[PDB]
Amino acid sequence: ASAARRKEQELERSQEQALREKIDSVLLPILGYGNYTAQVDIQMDFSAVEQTRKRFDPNTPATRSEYALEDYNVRKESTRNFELDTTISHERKQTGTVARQTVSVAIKDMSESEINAIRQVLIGTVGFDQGRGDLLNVLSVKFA
Amino acid sequence: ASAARRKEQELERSQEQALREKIDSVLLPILGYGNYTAQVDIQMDFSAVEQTRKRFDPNTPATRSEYALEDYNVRKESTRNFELDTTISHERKQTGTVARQTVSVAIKDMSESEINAIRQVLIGTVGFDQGRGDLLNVLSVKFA
Amino acid sequence: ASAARRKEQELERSQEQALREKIDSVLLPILGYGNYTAQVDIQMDFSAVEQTRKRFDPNTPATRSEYALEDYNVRKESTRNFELDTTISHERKQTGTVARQTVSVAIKDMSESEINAIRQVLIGTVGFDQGRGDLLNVLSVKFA
Amino acid sequence: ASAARRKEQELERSQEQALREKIDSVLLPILGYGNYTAQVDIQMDFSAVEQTRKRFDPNTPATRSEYALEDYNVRKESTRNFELDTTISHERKQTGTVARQTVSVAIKDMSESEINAIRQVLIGTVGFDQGRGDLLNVLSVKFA
Amino acid sequence: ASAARRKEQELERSQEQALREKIDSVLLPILGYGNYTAQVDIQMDFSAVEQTRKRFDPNTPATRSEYALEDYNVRKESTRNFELDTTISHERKQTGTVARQTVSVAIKDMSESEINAIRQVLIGTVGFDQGRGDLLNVLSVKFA
Amino acid sequence: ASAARRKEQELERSQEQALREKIDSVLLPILGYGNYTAQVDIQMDFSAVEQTRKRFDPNTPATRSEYALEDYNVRKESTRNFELDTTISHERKQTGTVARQTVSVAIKDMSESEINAIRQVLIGTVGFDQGRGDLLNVLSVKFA
Repeated sequence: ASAARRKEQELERSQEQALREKIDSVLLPILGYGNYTAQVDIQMDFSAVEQTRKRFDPNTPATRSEYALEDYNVRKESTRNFELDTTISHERKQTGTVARQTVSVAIKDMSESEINAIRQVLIGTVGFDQGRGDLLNVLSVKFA
Repeated sequence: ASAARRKEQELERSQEQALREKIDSVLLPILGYGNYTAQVDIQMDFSAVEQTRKRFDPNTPATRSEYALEDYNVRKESTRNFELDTTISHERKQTGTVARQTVSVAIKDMSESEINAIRQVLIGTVGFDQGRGDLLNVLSVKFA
Repeated sequence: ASAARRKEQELERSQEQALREKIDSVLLPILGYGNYTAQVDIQMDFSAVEQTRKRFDPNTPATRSEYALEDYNVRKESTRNFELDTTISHERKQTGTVARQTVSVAIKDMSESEINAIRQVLIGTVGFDQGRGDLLNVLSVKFA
Repeated sequence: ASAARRKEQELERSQEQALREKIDSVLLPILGYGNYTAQVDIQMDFSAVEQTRKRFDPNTPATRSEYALEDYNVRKESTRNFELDTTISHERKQTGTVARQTVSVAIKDMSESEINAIRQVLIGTVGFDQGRGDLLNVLSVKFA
Repeated sequence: ASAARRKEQELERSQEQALREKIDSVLLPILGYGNYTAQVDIQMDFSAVEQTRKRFDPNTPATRSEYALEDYNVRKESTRNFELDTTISHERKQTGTVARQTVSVAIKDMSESEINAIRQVLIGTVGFDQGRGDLLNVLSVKFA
Repeated sequence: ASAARRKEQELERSQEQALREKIDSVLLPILGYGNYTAQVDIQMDFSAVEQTRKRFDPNTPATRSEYALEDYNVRKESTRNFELDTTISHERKQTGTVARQTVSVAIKDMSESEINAIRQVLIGTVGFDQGRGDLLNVLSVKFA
């Protein structure tokens, strides 16, 4: 029960560790050893979702049987059968999708252009996405 | 029964410990050894939620059988059958989701800008989220 | 029967002990050894709640079969069948949720600002929440 | 039968003992050894309560089948079926809840402010609650 | 359960490693050792989708049986049967499709034409596709 | 499950390797050793598609039985049966079809005619096809 849950926790940590390497592999040759520091956080969910969809197309009907009666003298009778396009889809979702991610970078003292360029580099280095509400902050402060 | 519950408690502590490392890895090189102190708290729940949804689309009907009678002289009769889009979803929730989290940081004596910058760094260092009603306080006081 | 109940009691004590460490880890470097004292209390419940909800959506009906008769000369007849969205939820609550918590801190002799700042630090150190009717008091008295 | 009941008695005593330590851990460094005395009492109950609730929502009805007849010439007929939201809850109460608690403190000879402050400290030290009709008295008398 | 999931994670890393070789095999002979740095990220999904389609062609009907009655004096009666073209398709999707990919390249200090040419080379070196919302950034910054 | 999927990945790499030989076998004797560099990418899918078609020919009917009645005095009655051409097709698709492919070639420094001729040679050397949205870029840049 709770034995497996702890394992899940460890997995999250692993993800963070991976990120903590990648940012280390890019900022080190450009900024320098001891002139920067950063940390990351990854939050995920472990739900279990299944979906079954069964759709129809009402705009394309096909007739199979038809009966009509038009007895004037005004008796009018009609009986028709139809066949429709059916689509069935069954989907199972993954377990462990990343929900949110936060990255913070502090640089020892910079102009606006340099910070913007470093942020642009980190955009591809990390993979920031605005759809998931991700967070990425880069700034320069005085060390001590 | 109660033997497993205690384990859950330990898990919470582990989470706090993790945070107590991350804040230590960022504030130490910028502020300095012995010039800061902080503690965290994490509160979670261990419920068990299952959901089953079965939705329909009323705006897209598809006809299958149709019978009509229009006997004037004004007898009018109609009988129709319909087919609708059906969606079935089954979801199971996780056990151990984080509900609230509190972070407090005290700095030995600072200007407003420095405190704001440190708070901004901690925002990404911890992962503060306003949706869950999280709490983060950073301030400077005189030590003794 | 009563053998397990005693165990529950011990668990509560453990919680208090944890708090008695955290307040010790924050107030000690700022106030000093022998200049403060504090105690905490945690009260919980051990009920067992299960819930089953079965909800409907009346504003979105979907028709399945329809029969109508409009014989003028004013005979009017109608018979319709409907399909509705059904949601089923099954929830099981935890055992051992914290209900109330009280914290009291006495400081050896202070200005209002210092007490307010210490209270603000303790807010994040402990995790005071007004929703549960929690209690936190910090004051300064003359020792002997 | 009566063998277990005695055990329950012992449990109550344990509770009192715990309180007799906590008040000892707070009043001793501020008041001094031999300048105070206190005793506590805890009264509980050992009932066994089970509850089963089955609630409905009358303000949100959902129609399933409907038949109508409107034969003028004024024959009016209607027959409708409804579906309602159902909630089922099953609860089991704890055994050993604290009902009332009394605390009495006597201090060797004090001003009103000092007594008020000591009472405020004891409020958080013990956890006095007015909902349960708890009792807490602190006063100063001449010893002999 | 969770044992296989971790394997999936490793697979993603492998993909990135492959890319980290290819960019190394192209930029090295043109730019030079120690004058560039780059990192990549690949995000995928592990769903399980099955589809079943059953289509009809209403514009091409074929008659099988036909009955007609044209009794003048105006009794008109008709009854026809039809045969239609039926197409049945069953599809199963893959597991592990690439969703998004980010590439970032920094070059030590360049004119616009050189950067454009390097980007064009990397377009074929990596396989950037705008349909999936892929990201590729190449820029020049001052190293330190 | 995931053990076979990895194998699929390896297969893709093999394809690329093959291409990396063919371009090496053509450009080397014409351009020269160390005056060019190139890389390729191949993306495929591993779906599983089955199709069943059942077609009719409505323009060529064949009569089998016929009954007619032409009682004047104007009773007219007809009843005919038909036989139609039926075609049944069952198809199973391959697994591992190439979807897209990208080729990039950089030549050390050229006139437009030479680049056009090299592109024309590579067209047959690789097999560029515009139907699949393939990509082939050849350009000349200054090396370093």
